[PDB]
Amino acid sequence: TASTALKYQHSALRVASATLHRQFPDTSVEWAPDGNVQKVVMDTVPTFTDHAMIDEIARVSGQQATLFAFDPAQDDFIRTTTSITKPDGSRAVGTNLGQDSKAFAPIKAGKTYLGKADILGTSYYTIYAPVFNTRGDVTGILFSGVKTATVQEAAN
Repeated sequence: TASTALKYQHSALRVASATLHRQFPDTSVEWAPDGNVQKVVMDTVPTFTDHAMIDEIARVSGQQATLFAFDPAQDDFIRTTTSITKPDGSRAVGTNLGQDSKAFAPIKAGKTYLGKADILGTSYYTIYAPVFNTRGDVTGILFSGVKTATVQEAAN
């Protein structure tokens, strides 16, 4: 169900944030008293040639995951590594979040978006968490999500 899938996204973000910190030890993850992720700090979200980390996060969480980098010249976020694939089988690296995404305005305000969102034409249940640097600027996004059709096929 919708509420069940959205509630699960908190667990997927814990998987993504802890794995990110192990791959990049110079990052920082602040955890809330209840064990959920509070804040992710990464000064520079890099470009990726190897995508084993994001596929590990996808396999462990059982859904999809993405790390965005903020491009100030575009005023948009670029998928630098992701488990999401295009219809031709290629990795959806290099695509943008888009200013029309429901996660765009919350992320820009430094807020975490939890709810439905469209990703390259497909509807998902998502969580989008902003990635900060040590100066407080929003430098990226840490995302996890599952296709609504996948949630629905299990209910069907």
